[PDB]
Amino acid sequence: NKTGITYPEIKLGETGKDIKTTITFMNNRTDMNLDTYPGKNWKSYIEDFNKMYPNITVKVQTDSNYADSALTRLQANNDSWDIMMIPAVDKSEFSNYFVPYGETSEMEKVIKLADEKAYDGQTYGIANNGVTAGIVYNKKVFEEAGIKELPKTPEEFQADLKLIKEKTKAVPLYTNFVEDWAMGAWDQYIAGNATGDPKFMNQVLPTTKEPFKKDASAPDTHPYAVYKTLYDAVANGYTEEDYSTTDWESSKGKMNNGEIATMVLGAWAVPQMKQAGDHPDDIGYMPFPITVDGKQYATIAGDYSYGINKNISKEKQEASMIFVKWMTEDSGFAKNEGGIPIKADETYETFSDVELITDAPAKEGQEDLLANVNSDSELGINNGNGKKIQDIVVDAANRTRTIDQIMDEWNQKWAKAVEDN
Ligand SMILES: OC[C@H]1O[C@@H](O[C@H]2[C@H](O)[C@H](O)[C@H](O[C@H]3[C@H](O)[C@H](O)[C@H](O)O[C@@H]3CO)O[C@@H]2CO)[C@@H](O)[C@@H](O)[C@@H]1O
Ligand SMILES: [Zn+2]
Ligand SMILES: [Zn+2]
Ligand SMILES: [Zn+2]
Ligand SMILES: [Zn+2]
Ligand SMILES: [Zn+2]
Ligand SMILES: [Zn+2]
Ligand SMILES: [Zn+2]
Ligand SMILES: [Zn+2]
Ligand SMILES: [Zn+2]
Repeated sequence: NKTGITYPEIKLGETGKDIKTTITFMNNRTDMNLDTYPGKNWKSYIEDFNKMYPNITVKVQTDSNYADSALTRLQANNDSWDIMMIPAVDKSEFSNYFVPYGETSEMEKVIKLADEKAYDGQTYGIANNGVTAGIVYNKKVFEEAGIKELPKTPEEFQADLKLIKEKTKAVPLYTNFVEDWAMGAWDQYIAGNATGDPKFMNQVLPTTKEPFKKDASAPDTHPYAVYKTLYDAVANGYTEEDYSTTDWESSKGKMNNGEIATMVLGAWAVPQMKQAGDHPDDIGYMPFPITVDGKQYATIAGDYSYGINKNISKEKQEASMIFVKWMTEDSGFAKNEGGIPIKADETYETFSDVELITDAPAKEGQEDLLANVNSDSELGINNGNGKKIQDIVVDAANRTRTIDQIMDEWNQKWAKAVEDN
């Protein structure tokens, strides 16, 4: 764990000014690890970081398959890395792997989302950026299609997709099927966004046996409504022609240039689309098309969080925590990359009527319930089991199963796991 120098105590520019080492920072931003990156690349951020700390050297390592490779590395339990973006590992294991930045109580004072990546009152991960759950869209394609107001319900959304399919040349909704994480992203919409309830994720979901079934009183809400949105898009012919060959890098330029109308991704994705071509002002961001009793909701959550390897020397832990502190407070990464800065001190107009909510903690003694039901059901809700979402695309496309049948398969597995825990 930490060496007696806590994240709130770091005097930026003062502390650790005497250290001379190299630290290794693993992250998912392969694009930023190139000199071609359209915006501010890693070299630049570290160029600026060294203006203030010339003798802390930072080796940036990036992997396209980040979730699996970071987890494998994490499980190897060595000192081959100093910082990584934290992969899909249960919070109860953070103590095994990561250095605590400090008591959550105190991190709250200095950072947003202090209890997102935390256990037993200590905060082990700091979000690199706060991201809102919405949809990236091409405004020009929408006009071309004669869409006037943005869709707020699943039926409105499919009607708009159909307009795009019939009156434009753009793929209405591009799944990015081959990217496991892009499919896993649909789970970022099923709790706050689909229910308006900040307690859904950590309380209602893991105490509900069959949460994926159609909500009978409000059938256009709740997780079913999200997953059906994907199913219907694929099955009605509103997605790419060949899901098996989607290409994520290509799709940026394609949406910039009007060849794609929508992609269901978090707000981090907007500037990446904007810089992919000459048509940045054509990219917008809209709320996900669910309305709950007259209001729309969008969950704010962390993008990848920084984690510090607990196996490294006291000296390397410190320089790591300093580079985090700097990235957080002085780099300006989070804006530049299209989200909410995490240092604790007005977004798209399309969201001005959206209630922004964040998941609340479980009740006392139930903090580990979701992770345990998730593990036993093997559904991996909001982990990066993109696999079950890939399953939706495949079966909607080959028409072998209805969404009701898919959701019932998940419920049976979830319901066993709920009773078991
Ligand atoms: O579900 C985990 C985590 O996902 C975050 O979003 C990530 C993606 O999961 C993915 O790693 C994505 O990587 C891109 C990168 O943005 C760039 O496009 C590069 O060219 O290609 C890689 C993929 O190879 O980056 C985003 C943003 O970090 C985000 O949704 C979190 O809230 C979530 O917990
Ligand atoms: Zn994999
Ligand atoms: Zn895959
Ligand atoms: Zn109901
Ligand atoms: Zn009401
Ligand atoms: Zn168990
Ligand atoms: Zn199947
Ligand atoms: Zn199955
Ligand atoms: Zn029971
Ligand atoms: Zn029980």
